[PDB]
Amino acid sequence: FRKMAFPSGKVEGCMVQVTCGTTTLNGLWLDDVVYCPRHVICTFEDMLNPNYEDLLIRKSNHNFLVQAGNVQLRVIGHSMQNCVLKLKVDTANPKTPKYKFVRIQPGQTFSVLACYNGSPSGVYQCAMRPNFTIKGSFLNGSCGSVGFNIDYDCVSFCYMHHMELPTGVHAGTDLEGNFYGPFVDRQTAQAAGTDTTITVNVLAWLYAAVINGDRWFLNRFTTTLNDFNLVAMKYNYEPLTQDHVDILGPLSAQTGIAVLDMCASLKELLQNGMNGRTILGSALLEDEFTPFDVVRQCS
Amino acid sequence: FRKMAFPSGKVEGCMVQVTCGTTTLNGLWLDDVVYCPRHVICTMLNPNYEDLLIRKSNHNFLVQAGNVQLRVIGHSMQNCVLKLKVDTANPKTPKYKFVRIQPGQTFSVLACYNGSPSGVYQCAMRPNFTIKGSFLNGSCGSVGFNIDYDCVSFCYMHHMELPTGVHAGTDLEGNFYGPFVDRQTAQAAGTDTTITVNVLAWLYAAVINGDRWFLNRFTTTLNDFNLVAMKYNYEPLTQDHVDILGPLSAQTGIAVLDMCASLKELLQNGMNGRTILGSALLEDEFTPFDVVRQCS
Ligand SMILES: COc1cccc2[nH]c(C(=O)N[C@@H](CC(C)C)C(=O)N[C@@H](C[C@@H]3CCNC3=O)C(=O)COP(=O)(O)O)cc12
Ligand SMILES: COc1cccc2[nH]c(C(=O)N[C@@H](CC(C)C)C(=O)N[C@@H](C[C@@H]3CCNC3=O)C(=O)COP(=O)(O)O)cc12
Repeated sequence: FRKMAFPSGKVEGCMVQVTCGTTTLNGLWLDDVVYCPRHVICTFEDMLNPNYEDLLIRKSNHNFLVQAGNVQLRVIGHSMQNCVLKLKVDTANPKTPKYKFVRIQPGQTFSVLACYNGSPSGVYQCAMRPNFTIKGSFLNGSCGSVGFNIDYDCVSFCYMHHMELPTGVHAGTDLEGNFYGPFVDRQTAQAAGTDTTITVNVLAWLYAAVINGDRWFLNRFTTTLNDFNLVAMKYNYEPLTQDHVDILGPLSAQTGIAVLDMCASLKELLQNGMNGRTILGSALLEDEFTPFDVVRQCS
Repeated sequence: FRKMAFPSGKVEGCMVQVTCGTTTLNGLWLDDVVYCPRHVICTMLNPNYEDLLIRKSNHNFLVQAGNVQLRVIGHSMQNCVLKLKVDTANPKTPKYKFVRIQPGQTFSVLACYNGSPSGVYQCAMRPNFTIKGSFLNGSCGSVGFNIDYDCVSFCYMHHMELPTGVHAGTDLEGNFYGPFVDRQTAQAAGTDTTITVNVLAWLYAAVINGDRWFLNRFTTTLNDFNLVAMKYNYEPLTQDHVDILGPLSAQTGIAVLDMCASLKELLQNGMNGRTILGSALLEDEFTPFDVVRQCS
């Protein structure tokens, strides 16, 4: 059981380079529109307080250079949707997959395709933290990289990358250009709210560990939903809902460990620590696997 | 630092399925050859692969890209891989090479089932020539690779899950990594060791990021370090390992043998609760290339 990303080939065919003035970043080319962060239209004098509609009215179509590989695509239009710039081009992307734009919930996971100068560099799995950051791996020039999920040939795009907080975590928007979290596309040091641990995911991951032959953390005891939630809130864990209990159903069905039985195991791990033992190789409780992630991989 | 795979699209375009009788596995379609594990021809406790392949003709092999059949016009065996010549050159063939990697080297795995990609993740080849994968029935023939300047270097084809749950396989010339054989038998790997060259890379990563309390005023010979490292279940360093630490050594200004003396102190003295890049455990699945990848 490993942190597994989706195959990224359908996304790689959509990545292009967008340049305006001195600024270069990555864009997503679907059919005849290129999506990229709007701060590509920006110079130094506005980065503390850019009036984006005012900056965009002053740009022409020819101010935008879009490159797909060596080929240049001609911009025939432009518009802005929140923090995302939409550049209409005169060529459809023939590699456009079946796709949707989705806004994910905190605790859900997605694959990031890290790109630089329109060229894909790496792929890895991330979770939308409860404080709406993601713990990613992004360097200078990674803006416009996208995160996505795949099911039955449909790519659901959920994240476009915009910024790295002083603490090294990352922030961005959905593909309608709305930030996850309280962040803003201005050149300032921004702080996130206090993060918490994704409780339903830690439980899913404990179930994955039992599916893969590890049981040392289980115990004889059980707890009520509310008593577990009291202890979990004490340790800055998100609350566990009956919907989460339902969603864990299949995994408890497979292993024959009732959800509130596994909650008792987690409560002991939280109150006692792991004592140097490891679960699935980790010395830390892992919260970036969803129930679906576990099921889809283990079977 | 993340475990980060290479983008998989150039390899996705080369995955097909190969069926013999009712056994289906993954194959790799490059130009007009499809490579796959030879045990696709098996019905297994100790196959006579030479004798089994004599009873097989071109028309016993069903090669499909999706649901499109590619006609087999030739077949041969090279070690534990089957090579099927097909009548169509793969138009998505990337620039490619077959390479045999060394313990410690990392690569991306594209886990496939029935010729269809399922996921991608990074693996490290352990000193006992196993990898810590995520593979189910139907995954044999999935490949591992590195991508460098759009050239895909294929280094791994998947064959086997050991009783302990780790995995074993061949290079693309069909030679197993490790002492394993492609039989339906419980095989045990040798006792594993810590990948020293990669721990050193990780210490360099820490230094690059300002975390350098562990550096000291001593140095060591390679031989002295290796004899001590073996006593702590660490792999000995080779000349090639010292060479691939060069770029990180130059960037930090810390000599490789100086960094070996620093690690030697960590092994004999432990961590003392202090952390290195956030943890009390030393990480051994990032190569020097992985480190400069994620730092620059
Ligand atoms: C005083 O200000 C600060 C103080 C303290 C921390 C700070 N952090 C940021 C920030 O992150 N700012 C965004 C731009 C604003 C307009 C949203 C940015 O820099 N995004 C990067 C990706 C980033 C770059 C490194 N790792 C990434 O993930 C692009 O890729 C586009 O930038 P470039 O095209 O390369 O100029 C500003 C800032
Ligand atoms: C009694 O013997 C044993 C005892 C204890 C442990 C054992 N382990 C194996 C083994 O590994 N056997 C190979 C076949 C031989 C000929 C090499 C195999 O099963 N490979 C899988 C991938 C595997 C499947 C699950 N996870 C994987 O990694 C394929 O994919 C091809 O087989 P399939 O037709 O697709 O099922 C035999 C064995």
